[PDB]
Amino acid sequence: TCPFYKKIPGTGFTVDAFQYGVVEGCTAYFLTHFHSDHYAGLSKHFTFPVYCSEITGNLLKNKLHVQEQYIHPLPLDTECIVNGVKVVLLDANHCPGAVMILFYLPNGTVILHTGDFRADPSMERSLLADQKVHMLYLDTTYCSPEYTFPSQQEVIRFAINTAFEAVTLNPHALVVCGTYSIGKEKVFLAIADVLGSKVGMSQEKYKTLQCLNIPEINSLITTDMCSSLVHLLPMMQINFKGLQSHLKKCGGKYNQILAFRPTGWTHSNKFTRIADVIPQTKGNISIYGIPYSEHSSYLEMKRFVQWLKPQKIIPTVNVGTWKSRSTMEKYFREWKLEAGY
Ligand code: NI
Repeated sequence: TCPFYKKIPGTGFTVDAFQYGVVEGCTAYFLTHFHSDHYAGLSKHFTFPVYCSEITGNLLKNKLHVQEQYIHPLPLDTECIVNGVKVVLLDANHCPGAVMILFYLPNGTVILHTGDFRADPSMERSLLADQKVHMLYLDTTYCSPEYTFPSQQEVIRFAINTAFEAVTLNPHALVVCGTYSIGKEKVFLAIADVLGSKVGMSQEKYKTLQCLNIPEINSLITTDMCSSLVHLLPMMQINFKGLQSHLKKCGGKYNQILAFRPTGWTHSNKFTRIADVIPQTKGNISIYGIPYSEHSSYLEMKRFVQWLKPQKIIPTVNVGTWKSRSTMEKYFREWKLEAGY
């Protein structure tokens, strides 16, 4: 059965609710982004209308084989009418094609559902600026002050400088980057760009990236591994055993691996500046964990919410435990008293 925090009251609508079978009363299923925890349940046999971005719709059609007649892509930043209700999709600063949804209810209530997001001050000048929001369905992934991490730009700077140094020192070093879902493409694209290489990957991953509307993508990626010195592999294989094995397969073209694991937050964030990050090393293989987040930090989330001044907040992440729920509710109250709404 569908939880309450996936239902939009006063509508026939649900958000990211594909794993409950037919939800009673649902006339239209929204999908915020193409991440498995959110799309779980969709397939070629799904027969209800799915509303989403152009990019999520490309992935539904090509990767999950959803039939085209049930895919309803909407433009961003544009007022659209769905089953008689005005809606707007806004960029979520998450993975490619990820959206926030604004719903203008028939009775005058305005609801913002953030999907998964990384809050940014640029959102303060989108269509949110123009009107009041009553209820906020909020991505609370990192809702606790211990969750600090650098900007995406600082992290990419570190990665580019690190890769360029290593390969200029040793022209026979291979760079590997871990992946398991869409998102975080900047990591591997910025590194291949500084090295003058395309990025090499499996056919299944190339197919996924070809759905993303990234400009000049045919220029940046390839399935010919032999021609590339930046390789993508599954995240599970970014360990000393799995990297050793991959190096065997390259046939003596290379004698060293420098690998990157873009994680979210890790506890080494509470002690270490990005500048000071060091790898784990075994022989001719080094592994960097880099804190490239596509969710809000605590301070970014706080700022967004204190700017929006919602009347009610409904968390969508960390809702399973009472300790989590109580922690989150205390921070919402702090924020409201400090800003005075
Ligand atoms: Ni996500």
